[PDB]
Amino acid sequence: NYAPTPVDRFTFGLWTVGWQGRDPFGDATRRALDPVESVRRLAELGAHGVTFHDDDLIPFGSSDSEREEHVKRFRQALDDTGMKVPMATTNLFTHPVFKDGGFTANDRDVRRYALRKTIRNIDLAVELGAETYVAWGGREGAESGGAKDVRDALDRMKEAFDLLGEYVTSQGYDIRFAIEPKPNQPRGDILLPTVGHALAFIERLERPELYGVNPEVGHEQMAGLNFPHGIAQALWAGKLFHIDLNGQNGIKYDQDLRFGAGDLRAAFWLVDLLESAGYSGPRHFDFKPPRTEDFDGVWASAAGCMRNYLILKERAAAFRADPEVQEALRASRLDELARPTAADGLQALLDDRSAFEEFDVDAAAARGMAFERLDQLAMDHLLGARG
Amino acid sequence: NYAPTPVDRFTFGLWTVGWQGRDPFGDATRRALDPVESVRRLAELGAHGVTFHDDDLIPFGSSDSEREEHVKRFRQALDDTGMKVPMATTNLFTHPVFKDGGFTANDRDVRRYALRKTIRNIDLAVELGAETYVAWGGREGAESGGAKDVRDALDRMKEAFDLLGEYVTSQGYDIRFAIEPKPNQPRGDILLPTVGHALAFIERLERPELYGVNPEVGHEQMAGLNFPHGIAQALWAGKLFHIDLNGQNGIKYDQDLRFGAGDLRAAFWLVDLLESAGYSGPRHFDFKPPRTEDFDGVWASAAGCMRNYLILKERAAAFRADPEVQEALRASRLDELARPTAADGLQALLDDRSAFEEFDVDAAAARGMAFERLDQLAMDHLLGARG
Amino acid sequence: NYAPTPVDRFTFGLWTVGWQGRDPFGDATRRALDPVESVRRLAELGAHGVTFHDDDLIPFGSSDSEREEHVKRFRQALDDTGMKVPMATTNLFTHPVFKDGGFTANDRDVRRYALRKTIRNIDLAVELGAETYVAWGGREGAESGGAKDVRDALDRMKEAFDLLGEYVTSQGYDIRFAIEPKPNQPRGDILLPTVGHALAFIERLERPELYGVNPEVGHEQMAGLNFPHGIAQALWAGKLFHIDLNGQNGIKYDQDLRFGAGDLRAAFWLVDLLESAGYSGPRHFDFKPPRTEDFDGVWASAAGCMRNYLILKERAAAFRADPEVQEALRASRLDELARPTAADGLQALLDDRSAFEEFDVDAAAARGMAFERLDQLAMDHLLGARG
Amino acid sequence: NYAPTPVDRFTFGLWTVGWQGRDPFGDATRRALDPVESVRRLAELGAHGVTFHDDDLIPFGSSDSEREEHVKRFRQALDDTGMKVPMATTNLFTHPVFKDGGFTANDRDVRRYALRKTIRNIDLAVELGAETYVAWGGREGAESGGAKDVRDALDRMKEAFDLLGEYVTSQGYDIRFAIEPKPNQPRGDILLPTVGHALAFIERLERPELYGVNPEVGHEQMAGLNFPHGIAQALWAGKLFHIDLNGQNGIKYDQDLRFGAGDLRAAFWLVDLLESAGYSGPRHFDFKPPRTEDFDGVWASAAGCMRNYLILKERAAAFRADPEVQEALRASRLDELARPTAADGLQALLDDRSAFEEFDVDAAAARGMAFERLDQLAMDHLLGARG
Ligand SMILES: [Mg+2]
Ligand SMILES: [Mg+2]
Ligand SMILES: [Mg+2]
Ligand SMILES: [Mg+2]
Ligand SMILES: [Mn+2]
Ligand SMILES: [Mn+2]
Ligand SMILES: [Mn+2]
Ligand SMILES: [Mn+2]
Ligand SMILES: [Mn+2]
Ligand SMILES: [Mn+2]
Ligand SMILES: [Mn+2]
Ligand SMILES: [Mn+2]
Ligand code: NA
Ligand code: NA
Ligand code: NA
Ligand code: NA
Ligand code: NA
Ligand code: NA
Ligand code: NA
Ligand code: NA
Repeated sequence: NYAPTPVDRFTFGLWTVGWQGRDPFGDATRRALDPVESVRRLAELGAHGVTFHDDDLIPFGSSDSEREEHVKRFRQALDDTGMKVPMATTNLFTHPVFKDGGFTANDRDVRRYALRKTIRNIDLAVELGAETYVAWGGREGAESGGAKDVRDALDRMKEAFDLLGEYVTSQGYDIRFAIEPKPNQPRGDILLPTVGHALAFIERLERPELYGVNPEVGHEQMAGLNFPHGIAQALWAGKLFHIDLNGQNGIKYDQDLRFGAGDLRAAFWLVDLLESAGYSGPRHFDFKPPRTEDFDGVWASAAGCMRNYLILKERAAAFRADPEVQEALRASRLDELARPTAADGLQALLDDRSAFEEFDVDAAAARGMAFERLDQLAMDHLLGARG
Repeated sequence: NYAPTPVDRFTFGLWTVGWQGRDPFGDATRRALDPVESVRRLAELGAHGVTFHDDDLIPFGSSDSEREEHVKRFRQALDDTGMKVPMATTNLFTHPVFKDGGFTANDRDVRRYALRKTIRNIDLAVELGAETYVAWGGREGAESGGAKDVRDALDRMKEAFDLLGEYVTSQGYDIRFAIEPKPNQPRGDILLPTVGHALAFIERLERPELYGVNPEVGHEQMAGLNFPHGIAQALWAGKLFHIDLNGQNGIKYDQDLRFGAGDLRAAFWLVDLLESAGYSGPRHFDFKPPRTEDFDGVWASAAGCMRNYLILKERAAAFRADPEVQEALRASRLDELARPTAADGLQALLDDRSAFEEFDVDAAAARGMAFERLDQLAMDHLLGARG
Repeated sequence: NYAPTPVDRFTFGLWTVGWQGRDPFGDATRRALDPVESVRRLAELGAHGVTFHDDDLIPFGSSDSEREEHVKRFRQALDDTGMKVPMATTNLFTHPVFKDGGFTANDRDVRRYALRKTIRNIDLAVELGAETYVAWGGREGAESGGAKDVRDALDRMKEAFDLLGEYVTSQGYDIRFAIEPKPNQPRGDILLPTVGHALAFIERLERPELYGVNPEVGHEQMAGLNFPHGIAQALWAGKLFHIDLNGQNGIKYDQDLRFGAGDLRAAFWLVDLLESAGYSGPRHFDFKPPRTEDFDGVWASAAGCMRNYLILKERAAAFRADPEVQEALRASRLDELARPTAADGLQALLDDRSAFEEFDVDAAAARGMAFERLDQLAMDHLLGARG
Repeated sequence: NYAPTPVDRFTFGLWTVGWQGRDPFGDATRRALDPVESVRRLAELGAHGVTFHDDDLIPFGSSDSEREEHVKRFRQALDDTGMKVPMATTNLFTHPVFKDGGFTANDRDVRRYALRKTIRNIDLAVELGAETYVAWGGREGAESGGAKDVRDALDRMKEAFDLLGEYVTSQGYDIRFAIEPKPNQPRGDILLPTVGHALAFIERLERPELYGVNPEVGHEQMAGLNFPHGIAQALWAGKLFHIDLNGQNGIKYDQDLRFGAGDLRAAFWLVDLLESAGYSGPRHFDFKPPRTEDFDGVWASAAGCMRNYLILKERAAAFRADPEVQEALRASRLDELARPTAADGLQALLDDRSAFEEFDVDAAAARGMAFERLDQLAMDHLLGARG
């Protein structure tokens, strides 16, 4: 049951199942995986594709002949399996040179190098067929107030993304960018900490149509926010270019639990929203099998990401299709929420005594919203307990 | 020492010093204050002005003769004291009719009434001289996932603010709007939960130049965010039309402590940023004297809001003026952060071997940022401990 | 399906379904309920019993004849329905006299009054058959550091609970006390903020056997803690005398959502633990139907508390009974965790080369824990998706 | 000014200034330090002593001759500088064998090895003069509910600490243990997550007098708790055997900022409490110079830990010594809080009409607490702004 197919567009970062288990307090618990073995194992589970940072595919500092051989082996694995590469990204956070940032490092020489490292990998991404190029600026930010002038850093962050936009336009590439917010970790505070801040920043870029967001479930939950609500705002803005799926238990260090773990009802409402809205992009998992696990547990945890998406898809579809839920949605006036407040226009609203002098505020206030019965129908559908 | 003057543009909501102390668990501990007495007492402390919700000034449901008399008494108090009214707002949260929202209530009749209540008070705000009209949509949101379709709610929230924009344009008013984000409370999740989400939403309004943000210190801290960073993004966007100053101890219910309480170093870095950026708007306090206090404690807590701003202003100015701090800012390359990454342009950056093949990443990585000595100079200046 | 019976020992506070909907920002949305109507409606849903604060049953300041009549009507309702009253408590938080606390108010006269108000209601609790007397010290704490010397407050808090212990011993009552922790709200920080702090405090009382804890799901989650883990420590200590069940979405104001809402997998693991441990006390709901609801939504939300407990009970029992889960528990060495580390004793452990010189740390480190497959079996059982 | 002396008992872990900067996302930014160089540099700053995990001093897997030489060099450095070693601890978290715990690993063989590794280092600690042996069980806990039966884990955790108690009694050692709580990280939830849970657990050990707590500022703040309040409960219980000082910005990953950073007013109230209570133990820093820093920034950050303690000590002493603050403490009835509620005894309290029938609750409720003026005197003293 719930068996994924490439049809389902489930994708995984090489760094997810390949995470060796090093954490702030502990050494690696698993050996490194060859990307070829991750591609073949993920295909065997029913994944559609993988994604990569440059330095997951090509060891940092590789010669041009080494780079060619790493890419060649990876492409043979993709060809052998039918796996795709819909997204790629740059590692601008692991090497010590990026300790104060890539695009917003205080040192100008580092900002220029970060751009050249990104541009080299955009070319590779396009060669592998990627539609989206993610940027998670995990080193952009500060531990102390004097270290980082945030208006100057936003100027540098806009300059960088504008230059990347100029680059892909000049090359005629169709790729687009997706900025991934995170509120903190590894910096004490990270710039563009939420979906909202990233959406607002994009509006000030010179070619705003080339940029969207890549929200991650656990990152918005590290600020205690409602992830389905933030995805709804991204969809409303036409900017949900990609998404990272995982689980998180509230306001903690980024746990990257498998999808469906962490906040299970937020996972249900997220899948309901993605499917209702017809989101067509990859269902990408940015997760880490816990370092307690051996490789059988790695593949079990990856299989669980896809299984939980598919169970939640079934239950959310059954909820929306149930004539009792449709009745309850009408009882709670979800249909009215979708109607214009005043398609009659401002002067008609001003002249309408039923909106002011003749509005019976106490009779309106007496109407219950019936939200609790609606939510218990939703709980019963999620748990398969209708009856 | 630190004695406020109206010059300092310190303002207070009528609902702040007038808060009677009712909380989720407890009855009022203070009697209601007449707005005239709050205006006279605040002037005696050195405040510049007050602000109001409609229903703080005019009891809900007042007749037109009652409304005139309440306004007349209030204007006499303003005239008697020289106090100004730079900002006003609508109460779209206390009356039970607004339990599922004003502008985004599921019931259309409530959304139309919320607009008419707002428009009536915009006219009053303009008559009293206000430059800014705030909107804190504290009832816009949900406790459960099925209750509120957030894309439909954002459509209604845009329709409402567009109609308000049309209204003030049609009347030739110069007032502008400031949206106040909050992440939760009293709804389980509130729409536009952070400065970023509000800035992004404003970009999609039909007349975006008429709207900015009114960020509140404690609200961004209820999501664990860095308030000075969010104010920097609002300033970068040209949208800091007003601000609410108070204190908060992290991720809790909205405490509205006096300014300087809560996160004291974030208060220091906020004042440093406002003064360095030349913010010219009111320094408005949205705070609550704790319900443990009698009226002498109310006025002590209000005086403390202004005193702590002025102490922090002195210390931040001394920090920025100290030639040792200016040296440390250069040692940490804050001057380079303010320089363009690539004013030579994209082709020059691509052709520059010093940005890639000849960049010595290990020598760059070895350079310390000297951020800790800079931050200890900042701590010494805040505490008046230089030496 | 899932239909509660009094057999299930589900109980509700009068203040839960009776909450009129006043919140920090809004007036009441429902009229007050007569306790007699709440008793009859809850019985109709299949509840076992109710609980009360003194001032939920007897309006504050009632004459002795008024008190008798309120109690008489309530007892007739209990007799008419078979409902029980297993728990009662004191309101030491709503009246303004308790603004700095009851037992730990700085004013000694208030501390003495708080004790006399408690003792009067202990007598009533015993007359109504209650086995447990809860104390939630929601006003014990502070908004500022100088206001409350916490060592002196703990001395006063111990003196108070010791005097209550002396009182019930002297009267030959069998009732016991259950202290309810909460980390904050309505005070900026509350004393005894978690289950751990309350358990530790109890150990220093003069008659420690008379006191346990009354943990509440949402309160421990307001500190981001694992509620099932805290209940496990309370059970380990023999101190889980009562429990408050509800839902909460992380680090926020106390939301008191219906049980099963909020963190659904924590609700599953809580029910698994209570049932496995054979907890025999009431399954008490301390929740609030959201103020969006009319009275039909109040009773729907109360019915949902019991329904979600029963669904989770079924799924947790099926998980524990499944021979595949029992196999996975052995694969993850849960059986070894329950065995003594060194029943052979310290000298045997010191002399055992297999514990040190001959322990193969790399072979041990290579063993995976298989926790992810175990957790996905748990997810499949919760969602009714086995297959 | 504020120059530390060994008199001040400031101590540092070898792992603090020696932290090489590896974090969940980034490689080391500094080379490893020889413990001899850390001892000499810390002495040059005015530190009193250092502390160590076994594997900070002796590389894991060292031969007995290697172990002797590492210890010999370290002792020469201590002798050359007058530095002391008041505390030591075991690393039961870095090596992969401890991925599910040391004392509460599900695998029994790992639990026995963890005890033997601890006992070997207790002997070394005693040889170096340590008075306290800390245990931070950072791997004790779980990411999923089925993985760890917490009652069984607490049985194993008690068995382990009982065996350690038996060991030091049998050897006639005077050392005592201090358990360090942390709520999460690196496990999804850690057992004994707060000071309260650790204090409660200690009460159930067979020799409770041998164990106290080692609270860390940032760990309690990762649960949003008030660290000075938790230290007050530990002092009240007679269990503050050691303390870890650092800074933290709220509910995040463990940041280990230098002391005084993070929540500055909580640092003030902590120092006020330690000094007022006469705490006589080490003022130990468990902190990390940010990985942005080179070694000059490491020593600047360590110097700042001690400087901020000494500035806060001066300001807290001035606050307590100020006759205006003493007056305000009396105005807020802190003197009454320290008096018994009912030294006249229970029967006298029951018979006292001034505690019930004749208590004027409205006159009591009208009395303000004057806490805001007291707190602004505290703010003025912290900032050196009196006047
Ligand atoms: Mg629609
Ligand atoms: Mg500049
Ligand atoms: Mg057992
Ligand atoms: Mg004393
Ligand atoms: Mn993540
Ligand atoms: Mn991601
Ligand atoms: Mn607020
Ligand atoms: Mn505000
Ligand atoms: Mn509660
Ligand atoms: Mn409760
Ligand atoms: Mn730490
Ligand atoms: Mn520590
Ligand atoms: Na700039
Ligand atoms: Na979209
Ligand atoms: Na719509
Ligand atoms: Na601006
Ligand atoms: Na005392
Ligand atoms: Na128990
Ligand atoms: Na056991
Ligand atoms: Na102590």
